[PDB]
Amino acid sequence: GFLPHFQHFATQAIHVGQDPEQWTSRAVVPPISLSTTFKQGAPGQHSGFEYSRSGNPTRNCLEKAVAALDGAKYCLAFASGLAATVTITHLLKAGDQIICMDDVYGGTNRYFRQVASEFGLKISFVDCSKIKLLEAAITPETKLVWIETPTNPTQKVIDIEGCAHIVHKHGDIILVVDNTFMSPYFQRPLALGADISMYSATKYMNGHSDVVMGLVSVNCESLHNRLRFLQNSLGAVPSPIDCYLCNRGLKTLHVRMEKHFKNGMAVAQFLESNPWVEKVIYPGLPSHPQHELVKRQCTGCTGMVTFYIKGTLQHAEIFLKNLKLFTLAESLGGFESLAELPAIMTHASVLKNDRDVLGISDTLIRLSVGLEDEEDLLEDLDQALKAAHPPS
Amino acid sequence: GFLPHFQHFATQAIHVGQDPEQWTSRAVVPPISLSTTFKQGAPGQGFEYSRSGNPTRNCLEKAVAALDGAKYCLAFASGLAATVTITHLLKAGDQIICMDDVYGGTNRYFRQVASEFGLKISFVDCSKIKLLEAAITPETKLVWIETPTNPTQKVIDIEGCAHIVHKHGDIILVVDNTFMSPYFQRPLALGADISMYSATKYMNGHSDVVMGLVSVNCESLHNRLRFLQNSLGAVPSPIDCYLCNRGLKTLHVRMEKHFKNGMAVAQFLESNPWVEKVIYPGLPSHPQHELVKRQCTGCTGMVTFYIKGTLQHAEIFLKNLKLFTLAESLGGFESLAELPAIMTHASVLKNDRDVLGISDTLIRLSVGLEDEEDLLEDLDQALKAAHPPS
Amino acid sequence: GFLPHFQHFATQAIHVGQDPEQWTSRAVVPPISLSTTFKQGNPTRNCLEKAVAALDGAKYCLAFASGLAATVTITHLLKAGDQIICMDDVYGGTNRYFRQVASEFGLKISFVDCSKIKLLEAAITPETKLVWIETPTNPTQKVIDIEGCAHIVHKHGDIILVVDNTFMSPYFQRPLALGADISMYSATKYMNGHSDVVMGLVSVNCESLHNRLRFLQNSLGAVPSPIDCYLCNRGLKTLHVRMEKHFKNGMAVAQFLESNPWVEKVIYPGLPSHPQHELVKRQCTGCTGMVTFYIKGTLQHAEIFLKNLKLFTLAESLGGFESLAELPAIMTHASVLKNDRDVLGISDTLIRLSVGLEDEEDLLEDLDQALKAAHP
Amino acid sequence: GFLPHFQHFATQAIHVGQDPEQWTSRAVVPPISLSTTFKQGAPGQHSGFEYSRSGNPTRNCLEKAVAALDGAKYCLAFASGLAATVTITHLLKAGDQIICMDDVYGGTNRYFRQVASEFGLKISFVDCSKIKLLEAAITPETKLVWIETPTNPTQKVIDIEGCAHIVHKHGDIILVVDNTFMSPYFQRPLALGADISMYSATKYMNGHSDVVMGLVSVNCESLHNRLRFLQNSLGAVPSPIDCYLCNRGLKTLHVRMEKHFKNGMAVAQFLESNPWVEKVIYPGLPSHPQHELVKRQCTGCTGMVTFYIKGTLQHAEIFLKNLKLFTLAESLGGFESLAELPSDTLIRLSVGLEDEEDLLEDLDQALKAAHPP
Ligand SMILES: *Cc1c(COP(=O)(O)O)cnc(C)c1O
Ligand SMILES: *Cc1c(COP(=O)(O)O)cnc(C)c1O
Ligand SMILES: *Cc1c(COP(=O)(O)O)cnc(C)c1O
Ligand SMILES: *C(=C)C[C@H](N)C(=O)O
Ligand SMILES: *C(=C)C[C@H](N)C(=O)O
Ligand SMILES: *C(=C)C[C@H](N)C(=O)O
Repeated sequence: GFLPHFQHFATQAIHVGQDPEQWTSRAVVPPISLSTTFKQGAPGQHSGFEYSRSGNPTRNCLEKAVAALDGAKYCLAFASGLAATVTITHLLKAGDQIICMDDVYGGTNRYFRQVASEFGLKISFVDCSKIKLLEAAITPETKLVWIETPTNPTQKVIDIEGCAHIVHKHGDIILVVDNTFMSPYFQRPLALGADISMYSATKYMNGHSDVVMGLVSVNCESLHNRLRFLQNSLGAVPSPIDCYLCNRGLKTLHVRMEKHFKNGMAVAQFLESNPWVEKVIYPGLPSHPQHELVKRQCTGCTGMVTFYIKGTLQHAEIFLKNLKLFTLAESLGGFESLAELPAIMTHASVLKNDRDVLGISDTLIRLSVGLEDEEDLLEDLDQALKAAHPPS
Repeated sequence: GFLPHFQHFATQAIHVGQDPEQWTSRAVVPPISLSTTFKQGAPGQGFEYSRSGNPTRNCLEKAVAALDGAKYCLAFASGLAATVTITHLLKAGDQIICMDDVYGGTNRYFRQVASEFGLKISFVDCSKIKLLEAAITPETKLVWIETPTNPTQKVIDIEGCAHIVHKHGDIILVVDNTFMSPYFQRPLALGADISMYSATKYMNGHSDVVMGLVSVNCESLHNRLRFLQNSLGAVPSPIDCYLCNRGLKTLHVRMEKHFKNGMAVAQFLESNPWVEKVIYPGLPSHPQHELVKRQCTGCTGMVTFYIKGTLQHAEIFLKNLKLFTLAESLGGFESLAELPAIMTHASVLKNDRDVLGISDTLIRLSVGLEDEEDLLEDLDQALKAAHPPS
Repeated sequence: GFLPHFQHFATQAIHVGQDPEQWTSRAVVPPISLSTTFKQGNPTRNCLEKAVAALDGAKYCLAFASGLAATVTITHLLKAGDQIICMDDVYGGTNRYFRQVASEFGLKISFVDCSKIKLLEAAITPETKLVWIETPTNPTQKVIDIEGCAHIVHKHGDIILVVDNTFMSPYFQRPLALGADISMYSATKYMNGHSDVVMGLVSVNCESLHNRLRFLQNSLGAVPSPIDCYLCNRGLKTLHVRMEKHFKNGMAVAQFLESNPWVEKVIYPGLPSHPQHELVKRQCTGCTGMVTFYIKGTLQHAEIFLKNLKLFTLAESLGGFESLAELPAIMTHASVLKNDRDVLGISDTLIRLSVGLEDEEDLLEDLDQALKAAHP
Repeated sequence: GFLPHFQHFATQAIHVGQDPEQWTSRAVVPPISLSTTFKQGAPGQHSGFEYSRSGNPTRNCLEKAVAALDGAKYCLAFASGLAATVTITHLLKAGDQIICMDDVYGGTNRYFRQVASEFGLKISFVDCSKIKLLEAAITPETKLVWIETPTNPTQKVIDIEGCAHIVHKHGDIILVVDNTFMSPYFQRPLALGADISMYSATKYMNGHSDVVMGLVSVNCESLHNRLRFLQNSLGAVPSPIDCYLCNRGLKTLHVRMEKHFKNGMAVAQFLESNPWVEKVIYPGLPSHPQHELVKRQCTGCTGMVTFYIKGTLQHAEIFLKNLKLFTLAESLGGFESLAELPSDTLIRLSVGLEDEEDLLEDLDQALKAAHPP
C-alpha cells in the first residue's frame, strides 16, 4: 500500500558518478583524490579542477550519485548536516524570516534559536504537521521553511506536497525537507515539491557510523547557483576520504534500508504489544496518526522507533541500563542498534519547556534499530523491559 | 638577527597530544578514530558525538595549541570555515575591519556574504597604524589581519596593532598566520586574541588536506568558539586530522628549508634584469624588513614579484616553467607559481586589485622543498623565454 | 530446502571484536591504529580476525595481504618432500602458485577432481599433507562434498584439509562445520564486497595448526594494512544483506540464461540442473552471485556478447556490489595451461558472471540485449 | 669528506611518479586508487591495469619514486620488509645456497633459519666484515648473498663494493644489501655494485612510524622480471593507502635525514665526551673503526647511535628508567627519539627530530641518575 519503490535506485546507487572512463586507470571504483590543487594549462581557466575546496574528483562523484538517488539535477556535500543547514541559511539575508518545524533535531533548534537569530533573521517554530498553522504563520518576510518528516524524535509526519503548495502559493520561499530519517530510498521530497532535500549523511546515507557529513540535493538552477557559491565561499566542505566512505556506504543503501524496515517494523510491533510500553510511535504502524499519509508519500519505513515506557524516569534508565545488544549512544542510522533518552541526550539542547510541549518527556525513548538478527533485538528489549517492570 | 627560535618547538610538534598513555594499546602514534558515536554508561554521562569532539581531532588541537603558545585550539573543515566560525562570534549591528590585502576568499566572504547579515565591513590598510585607529568605531568588534598579506606581502606590526585595537574596548584581533606558521611567527605572543590558519597550506604542508585552525588563550573567547565549532559543524574529518598532525611533525624541518629556498629565489629574482620588483620579507628591500626580524624567527617560502613587460610576458614565463607548477594554493613540498589577478584573487574586484597593486604582472611563487639549483635554473630559463623589455 | 541460516550471523558480524570497552574513548566503531611502535600484531587487525573467526564458527582467524599470500603462508606449513593435492579446477592464481612456484621448493603438486570423492581417496599417499579444495570451483563451479572429503582425508595420516570458501562466504557455507581444518578466503571478493581491498583470511579451530599459522603470519610478514582491516571489517557488517541480494539476483540471472535459446548451458548451484544441486542444499544455506554459462557458437559470439554489455562491466575479480563479466580462458585463467583449460571445460565460450546488487530488471535487460547482439 | 650528496635527490623525491599528466584531474598529488579491478575494452588485450595485486596506480607511483631515489631502473613494493625478503628468497629453488651475514636483522635470520631452510635451501651464516671469509664460503650452489650495513646494534660497516666484486667474480650470484637503516639519501648499494637494495620502509623511508612496508630496488632486467612475477604470484603486496603514506613520507626524507644526522652527531659527540660512557659506536665519529670506509661508501650518517654505559646492567637500567623524552620501545627510524637495551651495558638509541638541546638534556639527566655525583 506504500508508494512503489523508485525505479533503478540500486543500479544508480552503484553506477552514477562511478564511470571508469573518468579515470586514466579505468578504475571500477573512483580513486580518493586528496590533492588540494591541480595543474593548469594556462592562467584563468574555464576548465578542470582548480582547488579542492571548490571542487574535487571524489566529492563530485558522490554528489552526482546522491543527486540521482534524490531524483535531483544537483547535489552539494558538506562537513556535517549542521554545516549543510548553516550553508542553506546563508541563502538568506538580514530581515528575512525562517519558519522551522517545531520538533527537530536538537542541533537544528539550537542553530536557529541561538545563532541564526542574532544575524537579522527572525525564527518562528511552527507545528507544520497542521498545514493551516504553516499557512497562518507565513509572512511577507518568510523566505525559508525548514521541515523534518518524520521529526526527530517524536516522529510527527508532515504532508510535503501540501506544505509545498502552501509555501509556493505566494512570494519566493524555499521549502527544505531534512530527509535524514527516511533516506531517498523511502522518501523523495523533491518529487513532492520541496526545493531542497537535505541529509545528515552521518546517519543512514553513509550508514557505517564513521563519517560526519551533510548533503543537499536541488533542482532549481538559481538556487543551485546560490548554494554552490556558498559551498565554496563558506568552505564547510567534507574530506575527499569521507566522500569516498559515504559513496561506498551508498552502494548498500537499498539492502540496508530494507533490513532497517523489516527489523524496525518487528521492534515496533513487539513494543506495541508489550505491557510495559505506554505508547509506540512508528510510521509503519496503523496506530501512527499519519500512517495513511506515510503510505502515500513514502515507499517504506526506517529503523527509527520512538516509544514511551510506562512508569517514570527511573524505569527508562533501568531499561537502558539493562540493554546488552542495543548500545546507549547518540546518533542513528548505522548498522548497530542504538537506544537513547532524547530529553537528556540528543535534545538536551532544546529548552525544557519546549521539550515538554513537544512530548519529549523523561519516559520518551528513541531507538535506532540496526541490521542485527531480529530475534536478538527482540530478546534484548524483552529482558530489558522485564528488568524495569514498570507498573503495567 | 631574527627573533631566536621558539624553544621546544620540534619536541612539542612531535610529542604534544601524542602521549601513548591515552590509548589501551600504548600506540606511539594516535589511532584514527572515525567512530561518529560513543557508548555511554548512563544517559548524559568522555566522548559523545564526533562533531562535538573526538580523539583524533582533540589530539591535533592540543598539538597546534602548543605550537602557537596557546591554551586552546579548534580545528575546522577549511581556513574559510574557520573564518566563518570566528565571524559568528559577532551579531547584527557589529562592524568588521579587514586588512585591505587578504586571501581572495576572505575578501569574498566578508564583502559578499557577511555584509548581508547585519555586519558592516571596512577594508583598511592596517599596515599604516593611523588608518586603523581612524577606522575604529564603537561598533567595531573584529579586526581581521594577515601578515604578510596574500599576495602583496604587506607586513603589519602585530603588537602595535593589538595595542591600538585593545585600547578601546571589546575588540577581537585575529591574525591569519597561514603564510608564516607558528614556527616563524606567534601572533598570540605579540598580543593577538586569535591566531588562525588555513592548515591547507604550510601547517599540513603535504598538499592533501583542506583544514582550518584557530588558537586562542582567552577563556571566554574559547568557550564562544567551542560552542560554534559544535553548533555550526564545519568540522574536519578525523582522518584529515591524523594527516595534518602527521604533517606537523616535519613542520620545523620543512619551514627551515622553505626559508633557505625562498631566500635564494628572492635574491635570484631581485638581481635578475627581467624582474621589475621583488617582495620578500627576508630581503633588505622589503619596506618592513626590520619589523619582520623583530616579530619573526625567520621567513617562509612565499615570494612575490612583478615581471617586466605585460601580461603577455607573465604568461610566457608561466608557460615555460618546467619544475614549478602552475596551480593555486601554497605551502606544500612542491613549488607552485600563479598569477593572483586571474587565479586565486579573481574573487577580488578589479578596482580593488588595481588599488592593492595586484596587477596582471604580479606573480606569486610558493617555493617548495626541491633542490635549490633546480628551482633557480627553472626560473632563470623561464624568464629568458619571456625576455621582457629590460 | 537449504541448510537453515546460521543463528546470530548478523548480530556477530556487527558486534564481534567491536566492543567499545576496548578503547578509552568507548568508540562504537574500532579506531584505525596505524602505529608501528608502542611505548613499553595490532588492534584493528585483531578486531577483524575475531569477527571473521565468529562468522566461520572458528576459534581463530588470521588476516593476510591477499588470498595468494594466505595460500603461500598455508603452504609454508609444509616442508620439502610433502605432497599437495589440489582441486583440478581452481582460481588461476592458485594453480599458478602451486604449479610454478611451490613445486620448485621440494613440494609435489597433484591436481585431482575431488568432486569425485573416489578419485581423492585414490590419490592420497603417505606423503600427502595438504588437500586444497574450492567449492564451488572457480570458474566451472563443480561442487565438492566437504564432509565426505573430510572423512576421507582424515581417515589416516595427518592431512590438512583446506576449503577456499571465497565464492560462498560463511553466510552460505561453513567448511569448518563440515570437517575442514581451514576455511580460507580471498577477502578481496565477497567478504569485503566493495572492490577496494586486497586481503586474505584464514579461519582455523585446531590449536597447533593455529600456532603454526600464527608463526608464519609473523615470520613471512604477508600481513594486511590496518586501514584495509578496518575497510574489510566495515564491509563485513553488510555481508548478510549483500549475500542475500547476490542470491536473489544470481538466481534470476541463472534462470533467465537457462531459458534463453542462445545459451548452451548454465552452471549455477541454485538451479536443479546443476549436477550437485541436492548436495549444495545439504551443505549450504543458499547460493551466491556467481553464474557460469556457455554461449552457443564460438569465441566470436562470446566476444560480441561481452562488447555489448552496458551494465555488467568487462573486468576481472568478483564478489563486489557491481556486476562483472569475463571470459576466463583469456582473462583470470590465462595462467592455466591451455591443455588443462580444455580438459577442465574452460573453453572459448565459457563466460563467468559475478552478479552484483543492481536492480534485477536492469541486469536481465543487459544480458538479453547483449545475447541478441551476438545472435541476431 | 663523505661522498658528495646525490644530485637532484630532493627534486626527484617530490616529483618522480607524481606527474599530474597521469590523471584526468591533473592533481598535483597522486590519488589513492583502492579499486581492485579495472574496466577492459576487450578480453585479454595488452594494456592498462587489470587487477590491483598485479599493479595499481598508487603503488606504481611509489615504486617509480623509490627506484629514482636508489638510482635504480625498477622498484617493487611489498607488505613488509619480511615479505620482501621472502619474495626475494623465492628467486631461488630447492638445492641453492644462501649465504647470510651473521649480524643480520632478527626477522631475516629467523625466516632463513626456521622457514627457508625447510624448503630445500641451504642457509650458511658467515662473517662478511672479513672479505676472505665470504670468499671461502662460496660454493657452486651459492645463488644469494645477503648483507646489511651498518649492522644493528653494533654498527659494523661492510664494504659493499668489496663484497660485490668477490661475489660477481664467482658467477650467477645475487648480492642483496638491506639499506633499511641508511636510506638511499645516505647510501646507494646499487651504485656500489649490489644487485638489490632492499628496505623495511617501516623505518626511515616512511619515517612516521605508521607504515609497515617493504621495498626492493633493482637494475637487472631478468632479475626484475623474476621479482615482478613473484610480487604478483605470492601476493605479499602493500595496501594502496600505505603506498600513498610511504610516498608522502618520502617527500621529506631529505630534510628528515639531515636532521637525524645532525641530532645523531650531537648525541654521539655528547656521549663520547662523557666520562660515564665507556664507549660510543657511531659511524660519523672518527673513533668508529670503519670511519673511512663510511666516508667512501656513504653521504652521511643517521640517528642510530649505540653506546656502552660505564658500570653494570643496573646502571644501564637506571639510565633507561630515568629517560623522560626518549621513549622506551622495541622499534626504530621514526621521528621520535627511542631507546632500547637489546653486553649488559649496551644501549641502542634511535635519535629523532626533536630539539637537540632537549635530547642532550635528557641523556645527561638520565646518566646522572645512574652515576650520581
Ligand atoms: C544528525 C541530525 C542532523 C545533524 O547532522 P550532523 O551530521 O550531526 O551535523 C540533522 N537532522 C537530523 C534529523 C539529524 O538526525
Ligand atoms: C588558503 C588561504 C585561506 C583560506 O583557507 P582554505 O583552507 O582554502 O579554506 C585563508 N588565508 C590565507 C592566507 C590563505 O592562503
Ligand atoms: C580472487 C581469488 C583468489 C586470490 O585472491 P587474491 O586476494 O586476489 O590474491 C583465491 N581464491 C579464489 C576463489 C579467488 O576468486
Ligand atoms: C547531534 C547529533 C547531537 C549532539 N549531542 C549535539 O548537540 O550536536
Ligand atoms: C583559495 C585557495 C582560492 C580559490 N580559487 C577560491 O576561490 O576559494
Ligand atoms: C586474479 C584475480 C587474476 C589475476 N589476473 C592474476 O593472475 O593474479
